[PDB]
Amino acid sequence: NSFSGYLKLTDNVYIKNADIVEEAKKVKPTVVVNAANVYLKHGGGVAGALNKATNNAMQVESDDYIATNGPLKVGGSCVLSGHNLAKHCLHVVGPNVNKGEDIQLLKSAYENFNQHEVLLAPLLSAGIFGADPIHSLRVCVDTVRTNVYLAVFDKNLYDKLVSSFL
Ligand SMILES: NC(=O)Nc1nc2ccc(C3=C(C(=O)O)CCC3)cc2s1
Repeated sequence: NSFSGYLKLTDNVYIKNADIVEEAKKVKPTVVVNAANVYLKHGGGVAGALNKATNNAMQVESDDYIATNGPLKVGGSCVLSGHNLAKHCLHVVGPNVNKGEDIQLLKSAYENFNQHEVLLAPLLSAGIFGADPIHSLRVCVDTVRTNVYLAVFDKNLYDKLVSSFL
């Protein structure tokens, strides 16, 4: 949890322009959040990147979790190993608003973060899930009460989020 180079947005939300895979390798946090889907199939975006950085160990573990427990619900989560990236991976499902899933569930998704004192995380429902990323940061600020270190890869998006928030 020895994070460095973050900008403090609120009492408990920090942001950095960084690849979440590189941040996890440098800090080895207690918890890294994955932007997952209900079957834990890590095909692209942040999920694909975290799974590739584990050389597919995360996907084999996720498949066994699904065969034993069934899929997650939208807004839900599960805790699995963080492999070489973290002690634990918190897999969280934000709504895919491009598929008609309710934006109301983005608040439920971020509520999962409150079970952990410190997290390294991406914005939820951004990218292929279709939510506006600045809206997703606002829900994060309004819902998360524990200490969250947000990593945003794209510099253009990062600059827009810092300008809209500060
Ligand atoms: N080594 C890697 O491949 N790392 C990463 N691959 C992605 C892919 C998508 C993203 C996304 C966003 C971003 O933070 O720029 C907002 C939407 C999806 C972030 C990473 S970090």
